[PDB]
Parts: sequence; structure tokens; C-alpha cells
Amino acid sequence: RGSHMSGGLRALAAGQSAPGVVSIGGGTVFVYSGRGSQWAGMGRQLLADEPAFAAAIAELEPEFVAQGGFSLRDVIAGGKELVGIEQIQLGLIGMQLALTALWRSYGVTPDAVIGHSMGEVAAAVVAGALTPAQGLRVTAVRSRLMAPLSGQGTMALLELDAEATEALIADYPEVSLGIYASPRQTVISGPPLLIDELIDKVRQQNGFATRVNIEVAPHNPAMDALQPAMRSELADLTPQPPTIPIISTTYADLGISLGSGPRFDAEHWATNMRNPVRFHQAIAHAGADHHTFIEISAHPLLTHSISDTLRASYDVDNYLSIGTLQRDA
Ligand code: NA
Ligand code: NA
Ligand code: NA
Ligand code: NA
Repeated sequence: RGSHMSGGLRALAAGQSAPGVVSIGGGTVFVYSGRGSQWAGMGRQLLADEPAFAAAIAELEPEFVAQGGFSLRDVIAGGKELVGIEQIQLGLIGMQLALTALWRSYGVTPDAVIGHSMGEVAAAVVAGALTPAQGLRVTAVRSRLMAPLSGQGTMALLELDAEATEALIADYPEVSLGIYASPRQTVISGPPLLIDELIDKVRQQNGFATRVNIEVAPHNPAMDALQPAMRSELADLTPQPPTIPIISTTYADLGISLGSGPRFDAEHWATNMRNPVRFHQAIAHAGADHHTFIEISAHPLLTHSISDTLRASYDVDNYLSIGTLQRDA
């Protein structure tokens, strides 16, 4: 039935498509979003009808119980709301890894991964730079550090390019450019009263602007306060070089410069939560030679931005930008 599956996944789930199928060009990129997008009953039918999904949830559950005092298995089965930044972030990465297992069971695996904002932890796990246990650990530490800030920040998506956004916020020292979303959209981050003021200005100047469903201000100066504790608590984190190309959204150079490769260690995660998200540039880089982009999320929020980026550089008739699950049935 898969009422909440994307077309590509549902077709594989029923067996209508052949293994790994999803004309398009070659290459597949898995995109891990940074936003929690829980919807009522998320994963409930998956847990009962998709053994690969259920195995992943089962395998994560012991670490969650002991690393998070929270049961993802019970959230999914009981359709419980994730409450608080810690449950939201921890639940999201569990869903991301379990959904990656689901695609794998139907022959769909990534040739490269992209992590958007906090979704770069999940990307690093799937690329082999971190183990699932290490991914939970990073998520647990960071989310606990951000939880006390709940309600002191937010973000907003604006129908402005990056330089127009920097112009808008020039006189707003507390507001930052948070995400380079596409050539046409940019996310700002900062104190909620000021984000609301900027949303209104964009609308009154005949543009489009929306609040992000988030109650902190990542990718902003506010995060400086948290970086020392990040480096201390994750001091013992020992990552490995990735085995799948990972295009990092943390750095201007996408973490793919000649020479040494990024080390996905405590400093990287402290940097990832503070630096602006180079999502536009990572997608552009990836679309040079990869033609299928799959957002690994509970509800597709990046597929339009992906398509906008790809359309600016490539012939999108040869491309496919899809999600995994969606809140509508
Ligand atoms: Na399965
Ligand atoms: Na897997
Ligand atoms: Na592990
Ligand atoms: Na290691």
C-alpha cells in the first residue's frame, strides 16, 4: 500500500519496477535534510510491511535507549510526537538511516551523499566516515547543547538570492545568511523578532518569505557559544575517511579540495553547526555527473531547491529529483 511513499519508492515496493530502477543519466546522490518533518503515524506502516526498515529501527534502538533515553521504535509504532530539539534531532537521524536501509533493500544505494545542515551527520554515517553509534552521539551532544536555546532563535526561507539576502540583512548584525538554498532562495537565521521583521519586509517589498519550522538559530553567530562544549564532549570522537564521496555543505570548498580530505571529527561538527550551509553549491557540483537526486526524509522539502539549482546549470530533462516519504497520502 505504502500510502506515504514517493512514486519511485512505491513502484519498487510493489515490485512494479526492477531492482534499483527508480531518459535519465547515470549516478545517484542521496540528500540528507537538516529539518525534522515528523508527520502523524510516520513510519508506522513501514515498520510492519518493510523488513529492511524494521531491521534498521531494531538495530538502532539499543543505542537510542542508552544514548537518548528515548525509544524511536515506540515513537514510530505509537505515532508519538517527538518533543524537544533532542528528540527531534535524534528521531530524524534514526529515520534517515532506516530509510537509507529501505532504499538499499530495493537495490538503490548512493554513489555520493550530500548533507544539508544537521543532515550532514547522517551523510557522514552513510558515507562511512562515522558509525551509526557515532552519528547518534554527535546528534545527542549537539542537540543537548542547543536545547536550552529553544525559542531564542529561528530561521526563514526567502525568495531572494544570496547577494540580495546579504543586502537585506546588512543592518542586522544578529541575523546571518544561514543556508544557500538555491540560486533563487536563501535562508536567514537569528532572533525570532528580527526574523519576523525581515519576513515582513520581504513580503512588503513584493517578495515571498516563510518561517522555518525550527526554534533555534543554527548557522549563525549564536552558535559560537556552543563550539567549545562541542569540541570537549566529542573530544573522543574518532572518525574514518569516507568510502563514498561526501560533498560537505559545511565549507566554502565543499570539503573536496585537492590534498587532505575533511576529518569528520569534533571540530568539523562544531564548524558545521555554525557555518552557513553551502547547499546550492553542493548540489551544483553533484549534478555535473550525477543525475538522480533522492531526498532521504519523511517529507520532501528540498526537491524544489534541488531542481532550481540543477535547472540553472544543466538540462533537467535528463535529471530526477525525488523524495522518500511524504506527509500526504
Ligand atoms: Na524492506
Ligand atoms: Na543500510
Ligand atoms: Na554503530
Ligand atoms: Na574509528
